[PDB]
Amino acid sequence: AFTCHCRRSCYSTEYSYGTCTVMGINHRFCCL
Ligand SMILES: [Cl-]
Ligand SMILES: [Cl-]
Repeated sequence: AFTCHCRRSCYSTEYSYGTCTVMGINHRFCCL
């Protein structure tokens, strides 16, 4: 499986896969 998190900045081990809107705020959708 793959796991993704909405983050303001992806970790170095994660791939930035599009935008996630959190509480109205633009975040990255960070997957690994
Ligand atoms: Cl897995
Ligand atoms: Cl799986």
